[PDB]
Amino acid sequence: LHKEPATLIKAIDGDTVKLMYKGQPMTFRLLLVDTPEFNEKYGPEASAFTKKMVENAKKIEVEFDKGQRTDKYGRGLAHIYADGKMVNEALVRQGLAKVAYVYKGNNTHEQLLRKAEAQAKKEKLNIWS
Ligand SMILES: Cc1cn([C@H]2C[C@H](OP(=O)(O)O)[C@@H](COP(=O)(O)O)O2)c(=O)[nH]c1=O
Ligand SMILES: [Ca+2]
Repeated sequence: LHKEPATLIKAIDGDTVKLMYKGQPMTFRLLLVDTPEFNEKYGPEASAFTKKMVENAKKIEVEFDKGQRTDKYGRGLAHIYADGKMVNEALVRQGLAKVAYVYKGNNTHEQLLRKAEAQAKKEKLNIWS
């Protein structure tokens, strides 16, 4: 896999963000995770967490996996990095997302994220509390 540039347009929620990619506005849905909706328990904390991570970043990068790059809603499917740190993994590590939506072919970082989830669960963080 490889990282490509993007710039923030707007934070949306825990697991979606609007980025300019190849000079076009796109909504990205983070691979391999599920954050609670804003109206759900931990939804606001997830949203805030992703917001801070992407807004404070000097450098946003997107990393597509080997499979489909857009979902059925037209959302980009990617790993998103903020100054080198993967948002997807950071959410899981903090107990603010569950590993989820692991589809064959877009699962390169699955075991990395599962490892993070195990550690969040051990620590009884957030969702796992
Ligand atoms: C993360 C992800 C979601 N989706 C689709 C599956 C779900 O369809 P349904 O809308 O039919 O439930 C939806 C979940 O996204 P949200 O968690 O953002 O709602 O997004 C994919 O198709 N591929 C993916 O990799
Ligand atoms: Ca969600």
